[PDB]
Amino acid sequence: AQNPNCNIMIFHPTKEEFNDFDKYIAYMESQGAHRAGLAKIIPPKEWKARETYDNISEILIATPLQQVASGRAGVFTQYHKKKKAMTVGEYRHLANSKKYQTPPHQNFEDLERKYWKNRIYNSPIYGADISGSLFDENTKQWNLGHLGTIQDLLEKECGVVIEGVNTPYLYFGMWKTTFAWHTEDMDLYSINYLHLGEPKTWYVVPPEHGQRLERLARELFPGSSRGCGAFLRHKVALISPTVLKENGIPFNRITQEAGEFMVTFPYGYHAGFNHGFNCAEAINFATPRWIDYGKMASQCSCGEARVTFSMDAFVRILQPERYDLWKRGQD
Ligand SMILES: O=C(O)CNC(=O)C(=O)O
Ligand SMILES: [Mg+2]
Ligand code: NI
Ligand SMILES: [Zn+2]
Repeated sequence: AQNPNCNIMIFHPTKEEFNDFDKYIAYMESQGAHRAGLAKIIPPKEWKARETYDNISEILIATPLQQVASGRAGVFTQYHKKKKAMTVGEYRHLANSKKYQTPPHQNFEDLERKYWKNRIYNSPIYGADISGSLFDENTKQWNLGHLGTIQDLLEKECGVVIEGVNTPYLYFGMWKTTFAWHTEDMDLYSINYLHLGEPKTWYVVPPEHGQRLERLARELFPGSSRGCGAFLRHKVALISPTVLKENGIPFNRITQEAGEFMVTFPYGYHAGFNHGFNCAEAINFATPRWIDYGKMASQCSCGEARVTFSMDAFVRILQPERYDLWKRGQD
């Protein structure tokens, strides 16, 4: 078995190997990349996502989210307080202000230490989940606005045509903005490109060990666990690397820099934080190997997780027994 320790793998495709997206994902899996839950892909030196980022300031962040923490430094939840709309140029100025800017630091490890020590004492503002794309239409390779859709993959594998569309989302971050422990909707893959700015640090649990993370989470967030049998779908819980190590949970970490892609694999729990002002683009995708994960994905039916239009067909076709209860939670 390839990659039996479930290490995060880093790939350097040539421009020739960068032509066929599906083929390269399948290659990475042939080398065991999925066992980690996360891989990094450094694009060939000839590739670019677009010519410049000089003209993005007028994008609107209609609902910036202030991420308010509760708990202890290594075990906390966050809630999202909606703020008034602002442009990307306004948000960048705010990220660089004395109140919100990255502190002085020696290196990524020192900054990681400072994040886990001090995150809970601040409430950074995240421009998350904005429908749109920064890939130039003329970028032919790994253009996250031109990937094959999940509905087309399901139809190709299973023969059933379904409603729904599959589009990318932009994330404008600042120091200490945080993504909570989660897997993707329906345990899909995700791909994330860091277009510009400061880094993003990721933590990930191998898919074969995801249930160990879930059992710890139920212990650490006992009221939330009684409320819902899949409360990690709410995307609000944080657990530090130190707490994971104390509880013997297998995980890995890596820092993504501007110009690099990350892929998360089905049922790969992940969490992380931004180092300073940045912009990422991400989308979900599927492969033939996903179908079995989609059929077994947990679901929130308490009402909290509330998701997209396109998830309805996935539940309805892959999980018909769960459909009625899940839909009640959606409505
Ligand atoms: O970048 C973020 O805030 C969160 N991204 C992801 O969870 C992802 O790309 O799957
Ligand atoms: Mg603009
Ligand atoms: Ni994700
Ligand atoms: Zn729930």
